Amino acid sequence: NRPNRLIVDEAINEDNSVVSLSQPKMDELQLFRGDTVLLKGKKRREAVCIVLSDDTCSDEKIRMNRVVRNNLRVRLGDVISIQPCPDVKYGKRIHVLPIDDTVEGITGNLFEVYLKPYFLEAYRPIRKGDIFLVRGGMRAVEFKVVETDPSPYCIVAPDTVIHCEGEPIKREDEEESLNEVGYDDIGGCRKQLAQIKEMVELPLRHPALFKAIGVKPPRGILLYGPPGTGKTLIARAVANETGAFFFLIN
Amino acid sequence: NRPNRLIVDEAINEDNSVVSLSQPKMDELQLFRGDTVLLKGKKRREAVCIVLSDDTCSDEKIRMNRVVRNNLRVRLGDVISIQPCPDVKYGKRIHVLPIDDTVEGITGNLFEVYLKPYFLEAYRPIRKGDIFLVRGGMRAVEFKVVETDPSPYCIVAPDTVIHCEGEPIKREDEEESLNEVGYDDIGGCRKQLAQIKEMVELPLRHPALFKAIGVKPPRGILLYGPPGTGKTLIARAVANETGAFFFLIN
Repeated sequence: NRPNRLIVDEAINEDNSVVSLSQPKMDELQLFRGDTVLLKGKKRREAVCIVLSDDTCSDEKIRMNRVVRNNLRVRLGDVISIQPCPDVKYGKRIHVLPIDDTVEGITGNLFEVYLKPYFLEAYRPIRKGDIFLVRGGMRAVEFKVVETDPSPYCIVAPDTVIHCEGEPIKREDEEESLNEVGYDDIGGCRKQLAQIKEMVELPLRHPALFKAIGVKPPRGILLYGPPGTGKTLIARAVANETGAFFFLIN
Repeated sequence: NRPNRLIVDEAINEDNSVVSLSQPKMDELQLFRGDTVLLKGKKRREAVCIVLSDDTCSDEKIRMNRVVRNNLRVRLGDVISIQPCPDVKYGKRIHVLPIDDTVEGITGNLFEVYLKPYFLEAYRPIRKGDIFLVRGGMRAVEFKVVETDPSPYCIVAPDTVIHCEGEPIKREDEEESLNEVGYDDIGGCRKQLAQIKEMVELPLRHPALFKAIGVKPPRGILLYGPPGTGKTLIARAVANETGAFFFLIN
């Protein structure tokens, strides 16, 4: 059934350009400790990252954060096809621009603050049309790659010309904002989210499952707790992670 | 950044014609024990006072009351440029006129009651356009320097003839009433004002910063204590001192 088709799960290493798999699964795919892979997903999108063995990971699941996950247009519980891409050479000219909803207030040398310490001997592989997030200046600023000289994908070299027009581009409809609330934005609810997610995993990801079976899915979930942890943020994150509709009643 | 540009801070000396500086700062700026200095600020205006040594004052700050503060049309935190002006000589004849909304109820010889004891061997350096305040007779009367013979600036000597044409003037737009509230009109609330100020200082003085930075400022502040302490007085003082708008809800 092709062992190259894996299920996207939560990541442990919160770095952008990195995917995590189990070592025994890496023994099946003949992969190495740091090979530039190629991730294909729904709606025909590719993303290039680096493979690292995560011992706490299962064989069927693959770890990746929200930044990479959204580039593949996939949610937690989807299947993606991974294949090694060793034909990646160093880049020359890379056209990149920030999004207007993340630079809405700040200005100046964004490169010195965000770009430079992000590729300072990092050799991160980026493909045309990708959106990477760099956290600096006490906020979050996203960038979308316009065009790279070794199109479509290439590895950023220390001798790579980084073009920056200085024009805050717009965000598209299908381009979900990384600035929203996800499971990587809530803590102190380890035991809670596990119970919550396993109650809303299947009935929200596969409606055909519960309608073809006699299992009765839950209709109401009550959250106790003192005002502080963020019960509002929990339900909001679930709807933005599973892709379900979100309508709040204050 | 020019070591002659300082920041206006709260005053210990409530005298109208005094500007307090730190000891080492006057050594860097070459100022004497009574040299008439020239202050410049926003809205392109000038003012003349007398520099003194303040041990409780810091190097990068300068103490001055609301009189000098309003004459430069600046608030606590604005930038001003101080410079030595040794070409200021004694005055000859000075024509000054009071404001209509500060004499309503009293009449007679204003010169002998307010003016004469106020400039009584004080050598106060006034300038055309300055608005100083004299308190006495269980009230407060505001005067505006209309015209001085040694234009523009001169020192009021106890031999200087002081003319009073007796003609009430209109109130200009940017002329904040000195009868209103300020940080120097409230007491007993030392640590209270200390906490309150630094909570609403930044978001009120620079809204642009918080709209650009990813830092959340306090939205709602509650004031405890028994009635009669002056709850409303504190709030209105902040708005009047920061230039921010004020709308009360009884």
